[PDB]
Amino acid sequence: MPPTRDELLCTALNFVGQFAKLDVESVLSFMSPSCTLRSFPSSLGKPALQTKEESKADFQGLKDFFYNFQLRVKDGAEPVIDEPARKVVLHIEGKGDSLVGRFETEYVYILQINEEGTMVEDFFQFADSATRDAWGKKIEAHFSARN
Amino acid sequence: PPTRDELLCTALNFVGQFAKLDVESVLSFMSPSCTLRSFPSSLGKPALQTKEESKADFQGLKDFFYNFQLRVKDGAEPVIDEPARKVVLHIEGKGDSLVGRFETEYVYILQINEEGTMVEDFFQFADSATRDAWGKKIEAHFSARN
Repeated sequence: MPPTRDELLCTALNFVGQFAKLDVESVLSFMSPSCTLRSFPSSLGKPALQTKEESKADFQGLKDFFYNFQLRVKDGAEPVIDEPARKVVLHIEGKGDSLVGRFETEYVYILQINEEGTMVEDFFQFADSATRDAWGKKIEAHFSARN
Repeated sequence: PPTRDELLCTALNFVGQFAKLDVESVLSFMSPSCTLRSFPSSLGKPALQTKEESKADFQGLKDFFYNFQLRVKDGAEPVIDEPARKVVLHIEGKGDSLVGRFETEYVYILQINEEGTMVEDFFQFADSATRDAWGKKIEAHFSARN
């Protein structure tokens, strides 16, 4: 039996809740081995697509640079669920206290769940590049100063 | 209720109106109650605005672009919540503008009315990367200005 609307939302929001653990592996453990990570908007030289293996560095950085961090569905933003496709669309806010101060960003996640309803097999994110890139610059200036 | 493909056709036709750069063709496929929700917050736009307030930004679009095209980005399957009458699309926008060649992209989430004919909620999440005076991203620092 295919996942129900409720089962799809459960797996998607369990995936989203793993980011706050800042432990690298809890997020990765909700991605199937063949999971495609897609990261938008497109930018020159940046790959749109990543393997699960390639994305582990990203979760390593979350751990290393944040005292705390949480992803949450924006209040009032009802999930959009394509039950046939096993897809959950979420308007997400990420907020945390980092090495270089407060970080508050947002995203659209589109999560495709596997047939079993247990893992994310396609992880689309559309990032708020203004805040992401600004924080990235602060991280670079911080490490450049530590030397 | 509106069908999957029925919601899809209405959504894609709404996206198709933007190239007209005439302000009114887009508004005419929105409902009088239709709201426009613009994200991310970093771009400084209201999280909520009226159809009337939005006519200003469509007039901006007309004045900014000589030509403009909105398309579903290649290979981006639409995401359709049939009971909610919502269509999620990954959109690319390209055109010749006052400051030159300009390209951007969005996620649209379009809620269609019960008749399956017009847009009742227009959610967009735009590319917020900083651009230089000619609309180019930092990675394009050395490319020709087109």
